[PDB]
Amino acid sequence: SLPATHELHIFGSINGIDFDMVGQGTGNPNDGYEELNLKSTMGDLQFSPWILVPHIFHQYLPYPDGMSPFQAAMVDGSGYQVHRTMQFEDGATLTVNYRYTYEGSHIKGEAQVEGTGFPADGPVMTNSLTAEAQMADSLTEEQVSEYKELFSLFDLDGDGQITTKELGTVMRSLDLNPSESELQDMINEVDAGGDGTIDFPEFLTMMTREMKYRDTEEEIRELCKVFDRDNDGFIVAAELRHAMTSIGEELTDDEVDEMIREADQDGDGRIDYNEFVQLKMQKSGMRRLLKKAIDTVRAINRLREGMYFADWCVSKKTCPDDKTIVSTLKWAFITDNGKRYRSTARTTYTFAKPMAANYLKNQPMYVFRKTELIHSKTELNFKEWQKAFTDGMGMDELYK
Ligand SMILES: [Ca+2]
Ligand SMILES: [Ca+2]
Ligand SMILES: [Ca+2]
Ligand SMILES: [Ca+2]
Repeated sequence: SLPATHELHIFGSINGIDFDMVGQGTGNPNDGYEELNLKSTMGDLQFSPWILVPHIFHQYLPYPDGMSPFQAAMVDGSGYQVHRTMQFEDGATLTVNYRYTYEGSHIKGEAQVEGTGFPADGPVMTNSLTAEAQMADSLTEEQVSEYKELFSLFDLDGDGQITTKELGTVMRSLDLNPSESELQDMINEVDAGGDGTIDFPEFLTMMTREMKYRDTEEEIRELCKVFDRDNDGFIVAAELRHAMTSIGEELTDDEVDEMIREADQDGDGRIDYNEFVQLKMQKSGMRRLLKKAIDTVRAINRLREGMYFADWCVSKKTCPDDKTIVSTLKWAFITDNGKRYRSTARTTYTFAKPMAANYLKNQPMYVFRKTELIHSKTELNFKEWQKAFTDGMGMDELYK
């Protein structure tokens, strides 16, 4: 029947550098959690150990309504083989092939890897991928102030706690329409304390966290569309005023002009997207005010992108015939320098035995996953979490 422990022999080459790793792990067939330890049998890793992620056992994955095809095919002994190709933003490719054997509740996996065309000075070969960038948790006194100011705007009474009702109030002034229950979900995500509210430290964590799919620049570039009410690509006095009024702030004509000249870095009279990104990225009364309006939008949004758990990677699985599942995902690692390094994957599962009827009817499935890696030169500790969801309207949209 179902698995409890596993091992992995993963080997092959990355840009013609051979590697070989073995180790033992465990996991839970009821919630899809796994953990694995691996060690090199063949020297120090000469490339980012992160390229082995996510490749380093869907037999641990349950479906909403019972076993997944992956478990069913373990339980009855009939098995599946796996082929995965992953294409990287910089032109590299990686192929992995997998074969499994079962002895009761223990899985032995064999994974053969081939990656090529990683640029010699890119993040893979120069060991620059990471869990969390350099910069992380480093704050100037100015950033600490801005964050305290931003907290104040949310903490309406001044009691040092956010709470659902205040987040509602602020979000309403911004012309948003969250339900009680959505407010509940937003707070819960960010409330490590468990007291059903958001204090400054939890808030500063939410503001500082590196999101898997956006770097800070990309996040700010996104917010531009919001300030630019008519989508001309410029942000004008009338638009600065609309923005300032929703954060309860006034502005004379002089105050507005100052705000423009402050962001205006080519003297034209207009604020474009590049200039708007620059003002936020920098390092006077009016500067500070604008940055706060920008960050208010960033905050709301970070609060929304936590609830529909979108720091997870989302896979789309379909069944083209009764012995095949095809899964696709978009993937991102964090670099040292604070960037995202991106790729797409396609994985094909070949089953020996025709999949049961329910699986061929309930397609696509969406599977959300989170991984973690800690590594040395010779040794990795890996963890994965997984949850499967059925199709619904606009699932196929969380996925994109
Ligand atoms: Ca309060
Ligand atoms: Ca709390
Ligand atoms: Ca405009
Ligand atoms: Ca300009």
